[PDB]
Amino acid sequence: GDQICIGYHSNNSTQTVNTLLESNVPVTSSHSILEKEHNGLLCKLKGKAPLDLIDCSLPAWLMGNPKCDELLTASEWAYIKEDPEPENGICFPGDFDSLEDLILLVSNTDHFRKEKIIDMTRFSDVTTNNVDSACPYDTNGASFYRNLNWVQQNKGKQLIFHYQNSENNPLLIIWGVHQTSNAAEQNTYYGSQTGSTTITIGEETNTYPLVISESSILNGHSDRINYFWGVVNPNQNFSIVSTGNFIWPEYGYFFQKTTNISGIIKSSEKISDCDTICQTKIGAINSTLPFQNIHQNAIGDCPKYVKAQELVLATGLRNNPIAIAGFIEGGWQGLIDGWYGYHHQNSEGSGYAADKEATQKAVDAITTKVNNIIDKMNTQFESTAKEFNKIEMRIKHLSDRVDDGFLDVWSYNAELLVLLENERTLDFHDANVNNLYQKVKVQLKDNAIDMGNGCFKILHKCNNTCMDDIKNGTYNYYEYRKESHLEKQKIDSG
Amino acid sequence: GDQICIGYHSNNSTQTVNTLLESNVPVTSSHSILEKEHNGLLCKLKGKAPLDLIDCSLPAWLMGNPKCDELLTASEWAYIKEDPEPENGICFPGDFDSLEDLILLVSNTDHFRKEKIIDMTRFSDVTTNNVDSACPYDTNGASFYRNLNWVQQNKGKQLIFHYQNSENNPLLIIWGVHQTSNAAEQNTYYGSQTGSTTITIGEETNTYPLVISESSILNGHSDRINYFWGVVNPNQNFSIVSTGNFIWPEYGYFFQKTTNISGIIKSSEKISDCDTICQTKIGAINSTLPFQNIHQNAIGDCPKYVKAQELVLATGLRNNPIAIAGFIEGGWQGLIDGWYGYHHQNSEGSGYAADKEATQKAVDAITTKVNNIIDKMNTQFESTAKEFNKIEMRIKHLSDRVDDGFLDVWSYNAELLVLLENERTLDFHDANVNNLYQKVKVQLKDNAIDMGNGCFKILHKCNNTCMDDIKNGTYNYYEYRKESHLEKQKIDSG
Amino acid sequence: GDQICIGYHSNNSTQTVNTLLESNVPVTSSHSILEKEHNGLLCKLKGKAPLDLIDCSLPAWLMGNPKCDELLTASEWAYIKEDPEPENGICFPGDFDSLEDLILLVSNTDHFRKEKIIDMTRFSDVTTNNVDSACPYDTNGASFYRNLNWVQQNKGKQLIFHYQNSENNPLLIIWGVHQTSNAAEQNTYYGSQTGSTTITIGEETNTYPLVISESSILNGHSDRINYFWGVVNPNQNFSIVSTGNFIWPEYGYFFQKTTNISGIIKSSEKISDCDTICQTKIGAINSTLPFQNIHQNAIGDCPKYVKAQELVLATGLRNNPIKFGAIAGFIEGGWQGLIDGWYGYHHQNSEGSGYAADKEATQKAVDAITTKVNNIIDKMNTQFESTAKEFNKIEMRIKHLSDRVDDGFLDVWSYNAELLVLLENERTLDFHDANVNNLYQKVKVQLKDNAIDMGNGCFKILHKCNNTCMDDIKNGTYNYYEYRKESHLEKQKIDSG
Ligand SMILES: *[C@@H]1O[C@H](CO[C@H]2O[C@@H](C)[C@@H](O)[C@@H](O)[C@@H]2O)[C@@H](O[C@@H]2O[C@H](CO)[C@@H](O[C@@H]3O[C@H](CO[C@H]4O[C@H](CO)[C@@H](O)[C@H](O)[C@@H]4O)[C@@H](O)[C@H](O[C@H]4O[C@H](CO)[C@@H](O)[C@H](O)[C@@H]4O)[C@@H]3O)[C@H](O)[C@H]2NC(C)=O)[C@H](O[C@@H]2O[C@@H](C)[C@@H](O)[C@@H](O)[C@@H]2O)[C@H]1NC(C)=O
Ligand SMILES: *[C@@H]1O[C@H](CO[C@H]2O[C@@H](C)[C@@H](O)[C@@H](O)[C@@H]2O)[C@@H](O[C@@H]2O[C@H](CO)[C@@H](O[C@@H]3O[C@H](CO[C@H]4O[C@H](CO)[C@@H](O)[C@H](O)[C@@H]4O)[C@@H](O)[C@H](O[C@H]4O[C@H](CO)[C@@H](O)[C@H](O)[C@@H]4O)[C@@H]3O)[C@H](O)[C@H]2NC(C)=O)[C@H](O[C@@H]2O[C@@H](C)[C@@H](O)[C@@H](O)[C@@H]2O)[C@H]1NC(C)=O
Ligand SMILES: *[C@@H]1O[C@H](CO)[C@@H](O[C@@H]2O[C@H](CO)[C@@H](O[C@@H]3O[C@H](CO)[C@@H](O)[C@H](O[C@H]4O[C@H](CO)[C@@H](O)[C@H](O)[C@@H]4O)[C@@H]3O)[C@H](O)[C@H]2NC(C)=O)[C@H](O)[C@H]1NC(C)=O
Ligand SMILES: *[C@@H]1O[C@H](CO[C@H]2O[C@@H](C)[C@@H](O)[C@@H](O)[C@@H]2O)[C@@H](O[C@@H]2O[C@H](CO)[C@@H](O)[C@H](O)[C@H]2NC(C)=O)[C@H](O[C@@H]2O[C@@H](C)[C@@H](O)[C@@H](O)[C@@H]2O)[C@H]1NC(C)=O
Ligand SMILES: *[C@@H]1O[C@H](CO)[C@@H](O[C@@H]2O[C@H](CO)[C@@H](O)[C@H](O)[C@H]2NC(C)=O)[C@H](O)[C@H]1NC(C)=O
Ligand SMILES: *[C@@H]1O[C@H](CO)[C@@H](O[C@@H]2O[C@H](CO)[C@@H](O)[C@H](O)[C@H]2NC(C)=O)[C@H](O)[C@H]1NC(C)=O
Ligand SMILES: *[C@@H]1O[C@H](CO)[C@@H](O[C@@H]2O[C@H](CO)[C@@H](O)[C@H](O)[C@H]2NC(C)=O)[C@H](O)[C@H]1NC(C)=O
Ligand SMILES: *[C@@H]1O[C@H](CO)[C@@H](O)[C@H](O)[C@H]1NC(C)=O
Ligand SMILES: *[C@@H]1O[C@H](CO)[C@@H](O)[C@H](O)[C@H]1NC(C)=O
Ligand SMILES: *[C@@H]1O[C@H](CO)[C@@H](O)[C@H](O)[C@H]1NC(C)=O
Ligand SMILES: *[C@@H]1O[C@H](CO)[C@@H](O)[C@H](O)[C@H]1NC(C)=O
Ligand SMILES: *[C@@H]1O[C@H](CO)[C@@H](O)[C@H](O)[C@H]1NC(C)=O
Ligand SMILES: *[C@H]1O[C@H](CO)[C@@H](O)[C@H](O)[C@H]1NC(C)=O
Ligand SMILES: *[C@H]1O[C@H](CO)[C@@H](O)[C@H](O)[C@H]1NC(C)=O
Ligand SMILES: *[C@H]1O[C@H](CO)[C@@H](O)[C@H](O)[C@H]1NC(C)=O
Repeated sequence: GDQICIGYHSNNSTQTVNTLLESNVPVTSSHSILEKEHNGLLCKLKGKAPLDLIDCSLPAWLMGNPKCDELLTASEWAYIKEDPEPENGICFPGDFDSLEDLILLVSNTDHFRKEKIIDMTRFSDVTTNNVDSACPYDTNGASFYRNLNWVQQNKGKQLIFHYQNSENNPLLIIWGVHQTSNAAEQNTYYGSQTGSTTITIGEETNTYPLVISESSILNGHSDRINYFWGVVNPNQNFSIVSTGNFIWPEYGYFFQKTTNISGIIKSSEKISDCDTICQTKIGAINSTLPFQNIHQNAIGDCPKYVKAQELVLATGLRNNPIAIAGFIEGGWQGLIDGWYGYHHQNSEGSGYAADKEATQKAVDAITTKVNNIIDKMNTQFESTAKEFNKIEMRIKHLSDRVDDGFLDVWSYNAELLVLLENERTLDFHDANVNNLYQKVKVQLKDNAIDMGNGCFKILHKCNNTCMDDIKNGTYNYYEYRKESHLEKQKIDSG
Repeated sequence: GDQICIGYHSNNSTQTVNTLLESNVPVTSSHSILEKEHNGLLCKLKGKAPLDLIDCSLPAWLMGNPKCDELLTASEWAYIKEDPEPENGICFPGDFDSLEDLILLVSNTDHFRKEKIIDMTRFSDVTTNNVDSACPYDTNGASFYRNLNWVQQNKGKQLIFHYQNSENNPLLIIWGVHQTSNAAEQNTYYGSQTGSTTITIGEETNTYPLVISESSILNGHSDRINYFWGVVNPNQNFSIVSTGNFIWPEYGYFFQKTTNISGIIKSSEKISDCDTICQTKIGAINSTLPFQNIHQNAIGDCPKYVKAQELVLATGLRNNPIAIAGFIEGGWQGLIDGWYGYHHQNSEGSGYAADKEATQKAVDAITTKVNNIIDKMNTQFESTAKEFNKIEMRIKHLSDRVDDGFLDVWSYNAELLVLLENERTLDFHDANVNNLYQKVKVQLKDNAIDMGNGCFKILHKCNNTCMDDIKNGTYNYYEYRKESHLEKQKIDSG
Repeated sequence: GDQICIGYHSNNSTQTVNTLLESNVPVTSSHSILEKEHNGLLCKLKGKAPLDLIDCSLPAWLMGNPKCDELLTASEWAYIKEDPEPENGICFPGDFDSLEDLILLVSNTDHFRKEKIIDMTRFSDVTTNNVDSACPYDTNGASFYRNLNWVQQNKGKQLIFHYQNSENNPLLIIWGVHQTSNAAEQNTYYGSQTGSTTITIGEETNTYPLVISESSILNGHSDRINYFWGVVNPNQNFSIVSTGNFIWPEYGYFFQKTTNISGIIKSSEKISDCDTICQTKIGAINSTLPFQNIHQNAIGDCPKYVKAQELVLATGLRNNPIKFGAIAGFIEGGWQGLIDGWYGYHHQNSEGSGYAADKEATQKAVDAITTKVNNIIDKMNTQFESTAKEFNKIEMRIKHLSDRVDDGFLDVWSYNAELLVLLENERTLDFHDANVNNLYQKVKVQLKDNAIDMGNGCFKILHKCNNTCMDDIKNGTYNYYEYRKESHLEKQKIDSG
């Protein structure tokens, strides 16, 4: 008896997937949508180099700690890379005001250029470019921040200065305010019990009255110099009126703001010669997969952070391999050139044949599904600027629970997406196999006995042309009716 | 030979949809769930008018800048509409404290009424209602904020005032503190080198010591008047003790808070004669669709912001139109009065007929699906109050990434929702058509030949009563068995 | 004529569910994924007891208001339970600085121990342990915070103190700064118009200059004592230099930080003898269900807050039962008579009739639905939930940011949970239909033309089919050829009759 069977592809794969309904289902192929790779690399971001602060803190670098390299040429950077514990920080003790807000402005810049803003020689009856042993060039020297000019010996005299930004870029300036320890120290340094400074930027007034007060000794100092900064926009002016206790913004930085705030990547590692679309402090996430379980904080074009161990989409078929029987009893290791197909038996021989059209149709559909799940993750620029000052822990906690909130959303949704889609993909394969089965069944009608195992017992001699017609949907029922009827009669007696 | 076919509706639609499996699939009908219309209108919000500040800033209007229209009668508003750069702002230079917090309180109010709080005539040996050329009615005048009474010539004398809020609404009061330029100016205005004010609201004490300091000249002023505000709750008291340098809250506003914070809409446009459930600064989003791609910031009962270009749900069938064949080969342009139905062929004639019951059932199901996807988007009141002071850029950044976070959540989920639901809607239609096919098939049994094209070749004369019985599920197989068997015999040999 | 039918379970259930396509569909069984119970209970959190402040505020308890119970032994707590309006708060009027940040540190602690930090007798020519009628032990008395030592009569003299934390846990210290009303009061208390204090913790300097200023009368006081706090880490030092107007941190608390910030639960209720994985101020949420509509704010291992009134997953079948007498199959509805499974058979032959469940198909579907329900629940594996969402009174804009963050997540979870249920219910019902149809097809392909498909889910068998024959069909071992002849002959009678 000639036979034609419907069946599907099996293989040697050990891969499994989970669905909403079933766990650890063996499948012929699958595809991960979760980026998990740790490489520990620090790279350029979208072809743009980071600023390597070496062993200096950002304030130390900005203010020009003598132990920190000077910015000689116009530069740019995608993010800032800083050591977790810089050797060279603020050398003369004092607070650096609003560092977090400053980071927002300079984390990603397109032009960045140091320029002399003030001719310090224009002031009379004072000393300039003063130095201190707390800020040495190297072992035992005495120097100071390059950009910040410590003026002394005011003797209560008022210095007046005005500046106009006639360039096309905003100007970043940083200055210092000297808090002396006692009246004696105040006299030694300035020769008067006065020393207040008002610095005005645009319409904004900043006034620093003389403060004399003892503090604990840090780096050989019971006194402090507190640091502040401001931005002078194109065509804006700034002015200074000082009677003492002031560290002048002799040098400043012209810079061009960017739209995408990155932040500071804190790492001991050095910058490698590599490029990534997404960067973290423990490595690059150089991947367009929609999810990652590598790190909560990152910068650039990044997958969503989730806590999943894996997210594997089924793509292939249930891997349940079995005259040969058909799809009802399992898959065919022997069907090697497609997903769904046929096996035939007649006088001329036997063999497997793939349904190329049905296979390709399903391939396009599953590929479209996976690509949709991946490509629809079109994200906002990811930032790592998530710091607040030390008296703002409540805000940092809000920042933390915001990220916890999104973490729980993406984790749950990604996890359920995978389980649901895997269930459907497997049903989709079954529906496709059943369709080939039905297409054969309705062609043969009562010219065949449905064996119930995915195969048909044909009630007439069916040569290779006949087999091809069934597989091609061009089988003529009437052409074989008579022969089929005669064979059926014999069956109806035996 | 009599025939009955199962088929479905095609039409002239050019609409396409995307599914998880396929792209740009032609369908007979579809429905957008994404609001995209730009109208540029500023409207009432749920029948409630906004406050139009004209060309004044909110502080200028509240304090009663002479160039700003006075609130003459009690009012209310759903939101505040302010020019992006108001012509009339703070006339006497100084800072307005905590504007952002104030906006939370007065952006959406149910009552707002000005009332005189202090009889300024009760104070002796001072001058009141002082004016200044920086706050003119117009060119060359000298006037002042209507609500704020500038007291001078204290000569260090202590003024004492107490007030009890015996109304049921909170009372908003705004005051000013004069920072003079130098001792001489302090003398000219107050006749004493003293001038401190303590203002107490409920259990809260605010002390404003005398500050004398030069600032840069703004509008002819090197001195400053800085503005502060407070809220005196129902049955709370406030009191003032002042020796000078004080601008008194002669007038204040009783106001009724609402639960739903809206905010300030910044636009040059005027308030039009329209009404919307959701408003943005570039136009109304007067729509109950679950998503919108119009603007990140909005107020009211609003769809979620997404970055999608379109979100179109399939509602109708694949629009793939094809003696006539049935559903296997495509849809019927000839089936005009339903989604699924039949075509029959007999001696009495031929024609199309819709399955009304199957069509209505599917219509109800799809209507339910679309309405669920829309109506389940039942949202919290949307606010545009997302401002922080200029020294809080880190918090504004937190606010920005929060919205970036939700934008990415809603965009990805809406996009995938549409793709998944479109796939299922198309399969739903296939399943319904297949059901009608099976229902005909199992009635006819071997009284007909399944032609494999969605049509049946009936082996007996099947009149309109017979055709109706098949479509109605009341066909009697046994009634036509004998006649059918005879035709089959001719077939099993012929 | 012998018959075999394929059908499914019905019962007396009145439960309904909603799907994307249909509303209020009666089903034989279902399962809620929404925790809705209000119990008003305050419990231990994961076996860890809360700190009950009784009728005291957290600052009053920390500083040792005499009317508040003293911490006598080392302790621990999962969260802090405070009355909404404590009777005993700050007795000497003044502001308590940065309470919100402090809460982040002490809301959940593993060791917490009061210890004397400063020997106050080391200071000469001053008075210590000063008291005030605003902080009494009882009626008409005068006392003071136990932990805070009010030093007076400095007479401008500088006191100096240095301390090193030589223990293994951080040290919380709390101090006070006296703002006097006027020069006369300043003189009465300190005998000098000076009184500034500098307190240094590690490298962090805090200076509190003398402020003399009148305020309104609160609890009989026009003056103020303002409170501040700091944390001295293991091996860190702190120091104090004061010339007056200072209330000293004589006692402090050693404590061990935890990773999971809980917060303050505000309630009038007392602590019950119960245990919960998630707690709110209106009751325990002792449930691993993925969603809850009980309260926006909670602590612990908690379901996500949603605004849904209900989220009921279908588990069982459409409960649409069919109206001796011929019985139809699945096409016309379910079987009240099928009691031992979800899907199964009904047969009729010469030996009798009866219902029988398909055990294998029932078990397979039960495992599948159980897996589905458990996935929807167990994948909700959440970050520790916190209720610390407070900011100072001059920070309403940040509180508003916090509020809209929560509104934002509320809208996400509500919409997604609601649609998850509608989608999954639609699919669960289709899943049952597909399983029933599979049994139908398996019988059909076995019988072939040895039977007439009646179209109601039943087959009229064209030969005598006894109990062995019926068992074979149900077991998939029916032999078509064994009955072909008899079936064909019976078909002949039909093709003429
Ligand atoms: C940024 O700062 C600059 C520099 O000015 C400051 O310089 C500091 C060093 C400090 O001393 C500070 O006090 C200075 O203001 C601002 O530009 C200045 O603006 C002022 C007006 O505010 C101009 O003053 C004018 O000076 C004219 C005389 O000198 C000019 O012309 C001379 C030839 O005769 C020439 O030799 C000289 O070098 C100058 O070029 C004088 O004629 C003017 O008198 C008229 O003033 C008004 C006219 O309407 C009227 O009231 C009066 O009766 C007279 O008719 C006037 O006093 C300065 O010239 C000008 N300095 C420079 C170098 O340009 C700048 O102000 C902004 O730009 C200017 C050009 C104006 O448009 C301003 O309105 C504008 O705000 C500051 N920029 C900002 C953003 O604040
Ligand atoms: C808001 O302020 C009002 C107004 O009073 C303030 O007025 C300012 C101008 C300023 O000077 C401020 O210091 C004032 O307190 C508060 O109401 C006042 O409350 C005080 C007590 O806090 C009452 O004082 C009493 O006065 C009684 C005499 O007045 C009554 O009789 C007269 C009839 O002609 C007339 O003078 C007046 O209209 C009253 O009808 C006097 O008998 C009392 O003596 C005994 O009282 C207590 C024992 O209870 C004891 O301390 C005292 O030694 C005596 O034994 C007492 O001195 C004021 O009468 C009262 N003023 C008015 C007009 O009501 C208000 O306080 C709040 O309301 C009152 C009614 C009380 O319940 C308070 O407990 C409560 O806090 C302030 N509101 C708030 C929330 O603070
Ligand atoms: C799925 O897995 C099975 C293996 O588990 C695999 O079938 C195996 O294929 C290999 C060859 O790829 C066969 O290996 C042979 O084993 C015989 C003994 O049984 C050896 O004698 C053979 O050795 C000769 O040939 C080798 C090269 O073919 C030479 O390297 C060697 O020197 C000898 O000349 C040979 O190794 C193995 O027998 C089969 N096993 C079975 C049961 O078929 C199957 O191919 C996998 N499926 C796919 C698609 O990969
Ligand atoms: C932290 O405090 C310790 C303890 O010493 C201190 O004790 C109190 C009671 C008071 O008398 C202080 O004046 C006294 O310093 C310091 O340890 C001391 O170090 C200094 C030298 O810097 C020395 O004078 C003491 O003898 C040391 N005492 C001992 C035996 O610990 C800390 O000093 C720092 O830490 C030490 C480990 C040591 O390496 C020292 O060099 C270092 O500076 C104090 N820390 C600071 C910076 O204040
Ligand atoms: C700043 O970051 C954004 C990330 O949103 C970048 O915008 C994306 O750019 C590419 C093409 O320019 C697209 O794939 C995305 O659709 C864009 N997203 C959006 C929201 O427009 C942007 O290019 C970045 N800017 C720079 C200079 O890197
Ligand atoms: C404040 O805004 C909220 C939006 O959340 C409005 O509440 C909705 O209003 C109607 C009935 O008032 C309901 O259909 C929605 O379900 C409500 N949502 C909630 C959470 O209650 C509310 O109407 C607004 N308040 C006013 C008076 O305008
Ligand atoms: C702090 O809270 C977290 C909440 O995530 C707890 O971490 C969970 O621990 C339990 C078992 O203790 C696991 O079932 C979860 O998988 C953990 N969640 C995650 C995402 O880590 C943690 O145990 C808590 N710590 C303490 C001391 O109770
Ligand atoms: C990141 O991806 C790009 C594009 O695939 C590739 O050229 C580059 O080598 C990748 N970098 C790393 C770290 O592999
Ligand atoms: C807003 O919608 C309502 C109800 O659909 C409608 O009546 C009204 O015309 C709309 N307003 C605008 C701005 O068109
Ligand atoms: C139509 O169908 C119903 C049920 O299938 C049947 O009861 C009714 O008699 C039919 N209508 C006619 C006119 O026969
Ligand atoms: C349901 O229906 C009737 C109502 O009383 C009852 O007699 C019958 O036993 C019930 N069925 C079951 C399963 O209990
Ligand atoms: C909380 O759940 C646990 C575990 O199921 C149980 O032992 C305990 O009784 C529950 N507590 C409450 C509040 O009922
Ligand atoms: C195979 O069968 C067909 C159908 O009858 C016949 O026409 C044809 O000759 C046969 N082909 C060959 C090559 O034997
Ligand atoms: C059509 O044919 C059927 C079957 O013979 C018969 O019962 C019925 O009367 C006929 N209908 C009409 C309209 O005559
Ligand atoms: C029932 O019928 C079968 C079918 O031939 C027969 O073999 C068997 O003996 C009968 N069963 C019994 C035990 O009566």
